[PDB]
Amino acid sequence: SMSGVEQQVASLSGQCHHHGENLRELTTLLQKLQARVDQME
Amino acid sequence: SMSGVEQQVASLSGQCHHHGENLRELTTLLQKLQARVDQM
Amino acid sequence: SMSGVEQQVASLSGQCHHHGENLRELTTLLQKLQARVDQME
Repeated sequence: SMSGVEQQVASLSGQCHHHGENLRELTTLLQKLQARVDQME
Repeated sequence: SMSGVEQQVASLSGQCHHHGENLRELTTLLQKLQARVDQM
Repeated sequence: SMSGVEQQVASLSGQCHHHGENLRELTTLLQKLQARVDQME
């Protein structure tokens, strides 16, 4: 059972990392969209 | 407790999937707003 | 080991929650941008 938890924790860590990289990319795109909107005003 | 840790990991797996759902929703709303800015 | 696994689970739990707070942050900036763009049309 211990080894099964270790493997699922590793799976959760990879998904957690993937979500973190997606957050950073969405943050970049949002900041680019903010600048375009401000330039259009 | 092995069972206890197993239930915590199932909890985190659920929060993970929920976060993944929120990311997809935020991505779709960003694409719609970006298209609205392009149309202007 | 069971305590070592409880800690990694605790690591991940902290990150998940940080991720939630970043999602809420981005949702809010997106909602303010949506309003801003609505005022430009």
